[PDB]
Amino acid sequence: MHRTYSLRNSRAPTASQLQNPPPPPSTTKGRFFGKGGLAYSFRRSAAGAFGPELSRKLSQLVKIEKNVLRSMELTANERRDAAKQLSIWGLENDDDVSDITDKLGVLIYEVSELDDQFIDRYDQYRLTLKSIRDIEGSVQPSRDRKDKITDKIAYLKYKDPQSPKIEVLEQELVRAEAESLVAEAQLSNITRSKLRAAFNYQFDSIIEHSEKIALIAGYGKALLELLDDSPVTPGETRPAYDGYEASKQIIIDAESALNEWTLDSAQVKPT
Amino acid sequence: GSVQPSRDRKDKITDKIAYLKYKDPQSPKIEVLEQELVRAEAESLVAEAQLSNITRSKLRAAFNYQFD
Amino acid sequence: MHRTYSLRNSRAPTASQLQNPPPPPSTTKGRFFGKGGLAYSFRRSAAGAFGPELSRKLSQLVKIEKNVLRSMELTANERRDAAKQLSIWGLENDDDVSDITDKLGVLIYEVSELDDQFIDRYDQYRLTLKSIRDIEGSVQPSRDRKDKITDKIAYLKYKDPQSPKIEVLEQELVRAEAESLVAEAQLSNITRSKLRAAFNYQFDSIIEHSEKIALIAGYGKALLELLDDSPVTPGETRPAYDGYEASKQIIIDAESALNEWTLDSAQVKPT
Repeated sequence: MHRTYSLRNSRAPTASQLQNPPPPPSTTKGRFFGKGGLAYSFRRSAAGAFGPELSRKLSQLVKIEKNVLRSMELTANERRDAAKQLSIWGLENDDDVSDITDKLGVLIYEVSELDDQFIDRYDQYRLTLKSIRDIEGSVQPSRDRKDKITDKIAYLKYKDPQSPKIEVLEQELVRAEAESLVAEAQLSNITRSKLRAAFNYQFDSIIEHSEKIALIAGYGKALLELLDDSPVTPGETRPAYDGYEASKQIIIDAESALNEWTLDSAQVKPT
Repeated sequence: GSVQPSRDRKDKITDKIAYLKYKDPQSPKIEVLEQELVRAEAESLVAEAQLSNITRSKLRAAFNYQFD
Repeated sequence: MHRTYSLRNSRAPTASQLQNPPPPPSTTKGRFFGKGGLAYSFRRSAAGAFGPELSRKLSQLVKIEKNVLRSMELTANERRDAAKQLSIWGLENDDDVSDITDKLGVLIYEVSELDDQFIDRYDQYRLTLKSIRDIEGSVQPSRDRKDKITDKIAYLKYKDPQSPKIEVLEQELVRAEAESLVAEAQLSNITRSKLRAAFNYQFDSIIEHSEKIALIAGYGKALLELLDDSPVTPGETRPAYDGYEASKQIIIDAESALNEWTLDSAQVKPT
């Protein structure tokens, strides 16, 4: 988060924000529950009511992550349709305009397919989170039994300190305690391992997607440079278009670079 | 008789693990069930040890009292 | 109290009062019962009517202390809101003014959170007072029984000095007296211990809060020094503001000093 020490819900402008004023807030921000509907909210609340207490939060996280994946795939499909129909509109235009919008449509198609691949990786990470949820929520009943048996032992001791069940219940409490402390140890180990692996995978997918999208954007801007933005004076003829070969090579190079990209090929250097 | 259900749970869980492995060796429940089997086994072998100890002590004391 | 030997409800001016004339009395002193309402007064009176006689005063003290804590938390929340909305007003002003009022708002926010911490300590001290009230008010019925039994013994002796109940009642009076004198001894011991511990805790919290607030005030005055109070002549332009970094370091140092403060770090030296 970028907030400086102030009560303001506004952050100090960065270098990009200093370069130009930020655009006004989106006009599509309507008034609603802030999420669109209620069925997924009911699912989330059910995850927050019925599940075991100590696993309830992680089950809710898994459900919300599934919602995020659903929304991401839906918006990727919608972006694909938008690119297709944008190029459809650009078909009946100037030949230069038609070619430029067609190539932009292909680039957005690549962006959509890369989004789909990142979505598959994101679902793999979500499955890992589901696995850690499962193991930890199945290790919870050990401590549940420990708490129940210690409460029963306290109640029996208060009611009848000389009851014969005291010794056997004490052995059982010891046994659940040996079952439980070291189970906590194993749970911590597996939680650390699974969390580290899943988040490393997720961040590798994130950086790969970001770098591929950045390369696509750079190639698209270089190809936009090809577009002739010089206006033609009223009443004049249309100059001939000869950018088929240049955009031809540009899209060829974009595909070649996308094939060539590797995890080590990432040029992002954190400091 | 109260230490018996520990081995009962161990046998039930090992049967369930064998059945799950036969039905689906790649099922996600295999790992958690294996941890639970380990846990019941750590619960059970040393419980057998303690049971042997307490059985020896109680039997010796009771029979010494009876014979006296 | 600062009153000198005079009938005046006025005290000799101190060095601070000698430096400048005291401000006139507050204009918000309205006419009312002097406390605002009646429900808490009813609670206090109920504490002063229904409870055991010798514990009634301490129960009243606990109730009044709860009232004080309620008022303190309410005024801390109101001060927090005042700081927030003051900085809100200062948002639409000069950039120097905006920054200075924002940092002052953060400082008052720190004052409010320190007040909340002191309030928690004060409630711990109030709970200790409640504990001493409980033990002493539960030891009162021993002396109550002693007084009742001695009155009964006197009445029986007057009515029938040869009654057979005289001897058994005398043994019971002896027994309550052995129950009561040494109970007074134990009550004195526990009262001394609890009072000393609770008041030491309260005064430690008081001095910690005072020192932290004093450091905040000193840093705030040093930061007010940063403000450019030089007026600009009519019709002129606004000089550029460059105090972001200086206030940046000032608030950083204030936070560092607040972290560094310890009980032994207090620089107040009573003589």
